[PDB]
Amino acid sequence: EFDEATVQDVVRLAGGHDSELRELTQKYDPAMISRLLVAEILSRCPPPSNDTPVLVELAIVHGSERFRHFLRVVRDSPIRPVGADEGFVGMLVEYELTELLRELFGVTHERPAGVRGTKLFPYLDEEAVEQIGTYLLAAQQGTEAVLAGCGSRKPDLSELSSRYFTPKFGFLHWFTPHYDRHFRDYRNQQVRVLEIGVGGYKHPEWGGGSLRMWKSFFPRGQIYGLDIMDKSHVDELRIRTIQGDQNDAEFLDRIARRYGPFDIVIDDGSHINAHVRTSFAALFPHVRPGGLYVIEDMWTAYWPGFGGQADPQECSGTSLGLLKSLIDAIQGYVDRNIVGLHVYHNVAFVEKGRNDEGGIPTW
Amino acid sequence: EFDEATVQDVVRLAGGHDSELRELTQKYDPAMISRLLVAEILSRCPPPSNDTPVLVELAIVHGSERFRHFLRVVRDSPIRPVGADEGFVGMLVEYELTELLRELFGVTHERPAGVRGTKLFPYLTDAVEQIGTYLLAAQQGTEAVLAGCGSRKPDLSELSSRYFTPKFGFLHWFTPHYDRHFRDYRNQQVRVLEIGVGGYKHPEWGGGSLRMWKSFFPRGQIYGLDIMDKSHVDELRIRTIQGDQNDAEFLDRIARRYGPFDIVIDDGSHINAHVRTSFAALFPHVRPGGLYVIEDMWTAYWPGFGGQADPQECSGTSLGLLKSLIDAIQHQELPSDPNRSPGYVDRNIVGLHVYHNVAFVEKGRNDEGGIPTWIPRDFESLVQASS
Amino acid sequence: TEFDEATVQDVVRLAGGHDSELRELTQKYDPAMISRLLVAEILSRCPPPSNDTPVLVELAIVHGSERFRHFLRVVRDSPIRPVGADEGFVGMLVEYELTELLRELFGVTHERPAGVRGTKLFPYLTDDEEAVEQIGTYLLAAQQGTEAVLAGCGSRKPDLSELSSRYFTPKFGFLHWFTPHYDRHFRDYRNQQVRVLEIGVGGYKHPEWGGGSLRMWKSFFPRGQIYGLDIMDKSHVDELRIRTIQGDQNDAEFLDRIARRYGPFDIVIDDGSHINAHVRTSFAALFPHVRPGGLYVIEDMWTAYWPGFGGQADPQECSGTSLGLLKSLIDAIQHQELPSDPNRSPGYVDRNIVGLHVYHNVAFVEKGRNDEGGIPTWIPRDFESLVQASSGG
Amino acid sequence: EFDEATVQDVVRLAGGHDSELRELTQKYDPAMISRLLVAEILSRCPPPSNDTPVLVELAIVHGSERFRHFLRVVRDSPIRPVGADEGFVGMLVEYELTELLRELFGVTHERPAGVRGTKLFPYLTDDEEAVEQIGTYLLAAQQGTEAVLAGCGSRKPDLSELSSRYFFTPHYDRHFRDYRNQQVRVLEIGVGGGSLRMWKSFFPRGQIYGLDIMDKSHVDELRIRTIQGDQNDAEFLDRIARRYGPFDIVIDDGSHHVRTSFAALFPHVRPGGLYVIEDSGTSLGLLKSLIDAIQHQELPSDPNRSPGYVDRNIVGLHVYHNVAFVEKGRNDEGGIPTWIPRDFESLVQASSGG
Ligand SMILES: Nc1ncnc2c1ncn2[C@@H]1O[C@H](CSCC[C@H](N)C(=O)O)[C@@H](O)[C@H]1O
Ligand SMILES: Nc1ncnc2c1ncn2[C@@H]1O[C@H](CSCC[C@H](N)C(=O)O)[C@@H](O)[C@H]1O
Ligand SMILES: Nc1ncnc2c1ncn2[C@@H]1O[C@H](CSCC[C@H](N)C(=O)O)[C@@H](O)[C@H]1O
Ligand SMILES: [Mg+2]
Ligand SMILES: [Mg+2]
Ligand SMILES: [Mg+2]
Repeated sequence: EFDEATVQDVVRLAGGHDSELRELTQKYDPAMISRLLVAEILSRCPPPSNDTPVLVELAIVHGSERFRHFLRVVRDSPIRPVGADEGFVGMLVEYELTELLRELFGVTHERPAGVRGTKLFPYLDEEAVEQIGTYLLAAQQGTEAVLAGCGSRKPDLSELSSRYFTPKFGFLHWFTPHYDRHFRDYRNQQVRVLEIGVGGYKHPEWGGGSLRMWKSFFPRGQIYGLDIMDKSHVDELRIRTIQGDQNDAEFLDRIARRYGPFDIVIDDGSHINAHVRTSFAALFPHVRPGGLYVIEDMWTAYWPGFGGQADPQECSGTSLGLLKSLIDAIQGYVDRNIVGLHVYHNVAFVEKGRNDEGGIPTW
Repeated sequence: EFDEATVQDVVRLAGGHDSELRELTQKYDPAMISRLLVAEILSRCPPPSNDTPVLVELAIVHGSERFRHFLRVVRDSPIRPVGADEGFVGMLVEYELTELLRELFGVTHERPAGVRGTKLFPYLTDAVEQIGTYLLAAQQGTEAVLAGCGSRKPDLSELSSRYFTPKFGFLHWFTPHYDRHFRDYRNQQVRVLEIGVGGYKHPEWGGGSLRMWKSFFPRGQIYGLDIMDKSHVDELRIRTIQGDQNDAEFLDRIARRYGPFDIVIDDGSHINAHVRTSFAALFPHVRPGGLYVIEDMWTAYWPGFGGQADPQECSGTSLGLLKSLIDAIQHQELPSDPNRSPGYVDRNIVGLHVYHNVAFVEKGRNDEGGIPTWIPRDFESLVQASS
Repeated sequence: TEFDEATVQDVVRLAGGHDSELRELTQKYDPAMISRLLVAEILSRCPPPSNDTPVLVELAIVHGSERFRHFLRVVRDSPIRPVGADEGFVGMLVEYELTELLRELFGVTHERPAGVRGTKLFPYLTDDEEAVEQIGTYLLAAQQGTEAVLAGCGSRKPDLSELSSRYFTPKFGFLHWFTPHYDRHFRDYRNQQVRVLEIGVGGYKHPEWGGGSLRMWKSFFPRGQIYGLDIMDKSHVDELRIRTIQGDQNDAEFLDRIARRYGPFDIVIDDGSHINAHVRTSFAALFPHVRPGGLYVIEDMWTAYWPGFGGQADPQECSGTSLGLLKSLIDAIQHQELPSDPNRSPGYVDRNIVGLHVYHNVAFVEKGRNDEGGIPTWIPRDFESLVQASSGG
Repeated sequence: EFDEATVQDVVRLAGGHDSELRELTQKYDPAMISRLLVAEILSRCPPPSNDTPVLVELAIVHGSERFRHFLRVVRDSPIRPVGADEGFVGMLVEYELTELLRELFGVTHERPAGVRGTKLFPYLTDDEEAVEQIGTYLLAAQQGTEAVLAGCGSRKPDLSELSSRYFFTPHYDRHFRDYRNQQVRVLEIGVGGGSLRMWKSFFPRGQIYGLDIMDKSHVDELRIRTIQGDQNDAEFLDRIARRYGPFDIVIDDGSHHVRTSFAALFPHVRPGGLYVIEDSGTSLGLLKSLIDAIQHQELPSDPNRSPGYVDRNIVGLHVYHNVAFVEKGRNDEGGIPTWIPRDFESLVQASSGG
């Protein structure tokens, strides 16, 4: 329900100083921004762990206005807003709108206190005693889950991998600690991230796990997912899917001009060797200086059914032949703009930037 | 179970270089060390999220020996060892003994790969229906076990929920302050004393915060003091001690036995006199560069805890102590006096951090020197001297 | 001089954005003027050179078809300054895209070990008989000169203690040992477009001395604006990102005026008169103008023990001292734990302090919403009752 | 001057808790330890900036013992021990012996205060004659103390500054800095011994080894041992690696062989360590093959072929301009399972649910 350009503008202004936050809250309706922040919060919350269901009241305040959201918190259900009559309110959490903007989407130092207000058992007589023993722990656990969603603490990619049912870590692959190392320093930037391959293939429901992972990892980011199949059902706040073929260089240049430039591009697509090579040539020019191009699953370089060759020395048309040529380049556009190559099992990271430093007179 | 002196020695040696790791494995029976590491791993694992129970085989290798442990992993149950046949084995995880020691108890950089070997569905003969049933569960179960085989910093706020301790989420909001002050100690072989194990007179309750410090400090030894017997809490790297925090003689005995402490935390009776007695007796047993923490100063204002409703009538309160520490930090700035001489606390405090219901005191040599004589002692004279 | 304050701040704001903001910037402003602004910043940012032999480092700032060339004369004991192309031996050519230099100096960015610039050693050296002797003469000087210039072209965190000895301030080394505390408390703000107000510019009555600490904060906060308040005139200290203000720190109405004009502040430092009344007046007047999550800093609380600054020799008679203030802030932090009273109303400070850090001669006060809630009435208010209510039988 | 085995033991013990620090100081003469710590300090000190020559007295206390060292600190001159009457004492710095051990060689958090005592102008008496010196020795005593206290800790240095001081580096910093609190063993092949001093400075708890064909025993100092021999003799390389290793880091300068030293020395890099190749067509070929080594578990199964040592032991490769970093570790994650299809269309069908 939120305009993408608007969300991007809110995130841009949130990263600013007091004048930008003020500009933000005058440019847009506060009620609308509050709804946007709650939608963000609900996606950021970890899974609840309390057995007894509780409500956490989230009050967002701007000037004279008070926007109240009653959140149902119980294990095995995602946190959702419900009516005030639908359960026991264990906690009231109050935020100033601009403070919540800073905590969610700002460029901020860590703030261990003073970001909000809290009032325990806010509407609590007869049962006064009995109510404590039933909801005390559940309210502690419910509140912790909501407050976790109200900030920008760095999550654990390996855990997100299990949570969003993506195979980046835990069975087939062990990519996430490499992703963490290469990606974590970008987290306060308003990144644009493009992943080739949303997941689920031709099945009408599956896919998007890795997109949800990047959204969670990059609190200020916009995530784009390209897939040959329609993935419109995956789209949500800060996640856009695009339908098209990674093997169409012209089309890639087109979407890169509309949505770029990209801080990060990830290839987890078809895994056809020619596709990997086409996508790189087409998209590497659209990676920002200081940005990254990632290729997953180079294993197909050894398999003819993906356009590979079993003989590792026959690498001329494979993803590994590309990586090998990137080594030559480091020591054409690509040649002039690569400063680093990181290779791990089934994943490689390419660092973009002018390869122009340390020049000497050849004589 | 496992002898405390031995556990501490293992951790000491595991923090060294190759020669220390070799000394370790030659000094102790490899089989015993493996059981120790598995006990540690069991407490270290996060709660699993897989609905279908799986086994993760952990194989620990040393020389020609191979120690096999089968861990049952399922949501809502603690991870536990079982026999080989007591489930479907979704993953084989293999460690060299010395590598697992480094990963659990070592002083080590982050290692994103190469610390172990993995074999998915290790005993599956090619198997179809088994994929549908177990792939996701194997992935999630392995993820939980592997988290327990490393030293990744946990979230104290989350641990508070998990271990049922009031440090964060309802009554209190301490954990982010603890994180800031404590996280830089995590690669040290810390000794942590908390006064107040929890549960009071209840026969089973308590120890949540001790379990929390154990998780946070992968190389630490945790001690918990309580007036009530808390022997049921004791586990690897956690010892409870029965005694009275208001008994200075006893505190000194246990400090000599188990100290010196890098960290002391008072979360005890919250009687103002007790807080002051414990601080005076235990502050000398805090290491230089260490911390003394006082929780729940709220009782300063409450007579039923020895406090006073008037914040100015603070001479016997925990806040009165904290206020006096400010003067202690500044003590070298007092005008010259041949009669007066600085006390132990004066000479040994270099920082005070006060937050709502929690305060951190930095132990260290307070000997920077006061403002020299030649700097004028009135405003006007200072202005004319600096021009 | 040429660089309007609102312009500098706008440049810094846009530099912190993504590609669309960097493009917006270079379209909003003349690329040549921006390039001049960046060079002015770079000259202030460079460390002292160590090379004995003077070299030229050519900094070329490229934007589209335009190439803005600056020849920087670099030598030990002299401030790096622009000279003519022919006024030395060019040891190194350093080349930046305009938008890339903007990101590096004023942006919010991850560490980039490579790929931010191009360099060419001895760019104009002709293959001659003199060339061999010229390489012997200039090789070391070229690398040392380049190091000094490259350090000024980035936002790498400086050592605070080093900046103390460089700009001649007593924050560390002899009288005081403040810098490691300042580093601990200030380093997490370095990404932000901070506004920092320091009361007490330095130099006192002397018409030349002072500004040392202000230059220290400018260097430490790459994206910041620094304000210095002093009763005396300090107009000579003013430079890019540093403004001085003339006035009394003990005049509350004036403080509220300047805070409304230049605030709100992420950080306020009191290093002024050290008069006990002045510290108290300033805190009450300026604390409301510290941003939530910001810091109020008090230096030199040693004068609290001395009548000549309105202090008292007896530490117990602290009602009017800076130490008395710090003591009361502990109660302010704890105020929600007070027994309820209909007539008592929590004050502004009560509601807005969330932390206090006290070190020898320096204290840091954390501004934020103090509204965690006090211990509920239904928690027993005596130890024996607590034991009973917590033992479940 | 100081026995190598002893230095390593001191460093090992200093990295422990209280019981190790006490064991250290009861195992060795405190006077000797003090002299070792001073030697270390002098090598860690940055170049002084003060024009006026001043003395900094470093006093090291252990029980009844008090070891007093007067250090002349002047611009354009290295800091050295002198007598008390060889200048003006502008500052007395005092450390507990165990505290100095921790600060220099310990595994410790950053401690912004309370690690020492300091007394400015510790011997200046009277008032009328004192004013004269205060004006001339104030600025110098601040700059002189700064330089000494800088050498008294384990703060990370700037490799770029070190590279000029001892007559590219940002990549070294990236990959090396996480090792700094470990008692590392670093071997550099190809040795003036400027770069060995750089690594000594960068790794405060480290032992550095430099191999060269020339005799470079004049480069040897605390925590730096040079080794003479042939780097093309693979047996020799294996021999010295067993003797002095295993190595957390090996640095191989290929410009002045690389395949030979890599094959011989890679097995002696610790798991989780680094093999570094600086600079040339034979170097590049090796780097490219290391990609296949990383990916070796993805090869189609072959009974006649079995993975080599390198295949099983490389887990990462980082290539930059003129330098590459190879990560040693167990490469045993498992290849893609047989039951995953080996052509695109079959893969699409098998993971589309219907
Ligand atoms: N030629 C092509 N162009 C674009 N997408 C393609 C393609 N061929 C296959 N794909 C898509 O690439 C996806 C590979 S699976 C991606 C997995 C996902 N990144 C995750 O981690 O969960 C499939 O969904 C498939 O539909
Ligand atoms: N005089 C005394 N000496 C030691 N412990 C005491 C004491 N009086 C009370 N206690 C103990 O202090 C504890 C307070 S509750 C401690 C809670 C625990 N730290 C947690 O965070 O979960 C109770 O277990 C009580 O038995
Ligand atoms: N009432 C008042 N209001 C504002 N400034 C005052 C003042 N009384 C004194 N000052 C100024 O405060 C300064 C104290 S010295 C400041 C030192 C400087 N902050 C540094 O660290 O380098 C003097 O320059 C003096 O002119
Ligand atoms: Mg993949
Ligand atoms: Mg408590
Ligand atoms: Mg001062």
